[PDB]
Amino acid sequence: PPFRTFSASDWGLTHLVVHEQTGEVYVGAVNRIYKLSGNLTLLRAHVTGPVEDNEKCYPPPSVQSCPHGLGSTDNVNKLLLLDYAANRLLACGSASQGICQFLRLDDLFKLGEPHHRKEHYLSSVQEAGSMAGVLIAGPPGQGQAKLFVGTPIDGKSEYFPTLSSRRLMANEEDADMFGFVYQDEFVSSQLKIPSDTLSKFPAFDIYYVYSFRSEQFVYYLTLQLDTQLTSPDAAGEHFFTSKIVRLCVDDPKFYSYVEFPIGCEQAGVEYRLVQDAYLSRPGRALAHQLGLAEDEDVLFTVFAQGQKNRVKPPKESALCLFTLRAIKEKIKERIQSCYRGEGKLSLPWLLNKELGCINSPLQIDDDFCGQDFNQPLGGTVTIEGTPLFVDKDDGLTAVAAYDYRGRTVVFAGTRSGRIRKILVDLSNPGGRPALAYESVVAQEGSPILRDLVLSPNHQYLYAMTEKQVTRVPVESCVQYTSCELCLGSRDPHCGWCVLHSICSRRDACERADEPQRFAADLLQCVQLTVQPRNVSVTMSQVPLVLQAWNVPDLSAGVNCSFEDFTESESVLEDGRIHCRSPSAREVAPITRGQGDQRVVKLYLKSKETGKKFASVDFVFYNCSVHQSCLSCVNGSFPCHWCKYRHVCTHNVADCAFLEGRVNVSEDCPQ
Ligand SMILES: *[C@@H]1O[C@H](CO)[C@@H](O)[C@H](O)[C@H]1NC(C)=O
Ligand SMILES: *[C@@H]1O[C@H](CO)[C@@H](O)[C@H](O)[C@H]1NC(C)=O
Repeated sequence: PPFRTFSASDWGLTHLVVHEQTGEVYVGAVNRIYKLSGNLTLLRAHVTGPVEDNEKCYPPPSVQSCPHGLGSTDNVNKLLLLDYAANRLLACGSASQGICQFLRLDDLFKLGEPHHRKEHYLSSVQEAGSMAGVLIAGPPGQGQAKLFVGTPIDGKSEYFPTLSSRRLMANEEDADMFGFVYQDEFVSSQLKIPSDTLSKFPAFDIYYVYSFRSEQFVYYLTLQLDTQLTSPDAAGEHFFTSKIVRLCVDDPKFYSYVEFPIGCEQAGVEYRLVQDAYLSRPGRALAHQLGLAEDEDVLFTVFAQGQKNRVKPPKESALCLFTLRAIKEKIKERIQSCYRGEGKLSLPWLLNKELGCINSPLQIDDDFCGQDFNQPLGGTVTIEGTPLFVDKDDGLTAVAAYDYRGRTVVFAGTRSGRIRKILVDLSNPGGRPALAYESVVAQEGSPILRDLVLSPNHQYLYAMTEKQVTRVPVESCVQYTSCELCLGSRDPHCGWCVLHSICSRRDACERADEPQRFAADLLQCVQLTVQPRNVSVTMSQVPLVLQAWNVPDLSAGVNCSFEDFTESESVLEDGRIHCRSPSAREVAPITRGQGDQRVVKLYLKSKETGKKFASVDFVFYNCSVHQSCLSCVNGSFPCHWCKYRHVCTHNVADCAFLEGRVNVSEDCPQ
């Protein structure tokens, strides 16, 4: 069937998110904020630009006068999140130093847009995709909600923090919105880049890709400019280095900060340029394969080769895997290694002067949220990842995943606009851990954007490009017509509903829990055999006996349908299906014309469904047309040559005399 489509205006899209319950689709974009419905039908929208502003205006002209001017410029939506507790939506733009609006859920009514404080502004960058974060509501009923936000600052370190823990009041008009959850004379739930570090390398910055809540913490995948591999001259050879970061939800002074490099390799190829990430529960399959508990989560990642460029990395990309276990371990290992006095905190950009690790007798837990020394703590060894798939022709751009009845499925967007469906398994008799079993095309010629989430019923995945969104069905099982290639494609959702003769999902096959109703393994397609397989046109209604294999309890009833000429009703005994061959009256127009023999499909039509599902080849033949003694005998099937009548027939009473019976080729006359 065709692809559900939603085009865009004259500009471009940036962010999407789905209400976990209503399945509605909120879409962030330049100047606009579209809200769609379950089938990508355009609903409500909300306009936010262009506005009169200059990037050089701190504060924006809408609060205090500015020299250097202004001019109408586009307001790119950089971040977009849902506040389920307060039933609203936060869409942060790039205009007027990046204020944020609060659109009420059910009509996008501008509930507020606080735009007059210093900490009401977030960043003056014009690029999108560099901001990310999550919300954390406190105890319900008690109107506070925390919100952890990271963004680049383009060297404007006095104005905007690069990472904070601001507050969310229930009343949007309030001026305490977006205020830091802990404020004192020196440390705040903040993290400004030192004016020193920008003095070494001018436009150093932290770009923030993904962010997810896990246990009682929040993690970020950042990408910073390398303080080592880059000379102070900021020409165009500047290299970058990807690093994870982690905080506590309950850490007001921001002592728990921690930062480890990430990457992976396969066949000696380096991958250290992060692109996208998705936090998923791995499903019972990959869980027991990896040793993880049923509540422990996993993070899929996408790294580009090398450390250069970044604004347009090279195509070669890899889909690597990091376990939440191995990360809580490398953390409790670097902060256990510190609270022992070994090494030193190693954040060359945040600390400048190499403070050393301090000894301490405190014994670290899994839930240790830092103390006033040995923080913020750096990363010494680059965390290495497990490669699942590499592609060199058509680059990878986005990722997502989920589980199906144990199995672990990975969806990956491409720069060409396709979305490959990946199955990950380590015990595959190939060694290799991932197979690209499909390549749906959502829109040729447009890179997929990194936002790529499923509907609540996990049935569809909304795939957004710059130009349009495309509701692609996960279970695209219908395209396959026969058991032989429905299960041979290796789609984990697809099995063959044997009695309905269709390739579909498991719960869509009626009564599929009873034995022999759904088809799992390739060596289990329906098989039918006939005794006898061949009969001469001279015979009529001879009783056949058929043995069907891998079929359910057919006591519901089954018919013998000879293509579309007869519909004999059958009887069932033990494991065999008895029914009658056609009468030669039915057979007559069938062989009228063909010549030597004709094969016909013996189907099994079930009474429960009414549709034919099992096939087997059945053959008729007519010994008459054969002209010589060798034409008769050497034919495969049992034909008798009547040497005295000079004809070829079946039933030997047809010969001139018995002694005219010629069965074998050697009894031919010369
Ligand atoms: C989408 O669903 C709504 C639900 O009422 C329906 O009115 C609308 O016609 C549908 N549009 C498309 C294109 O499927
Ligand atoms: C015809 O059918 C009989 C019984 O099913 C089988 O033994 C024989 O080998 C078959 N021969 C041909 C030529 O199909």
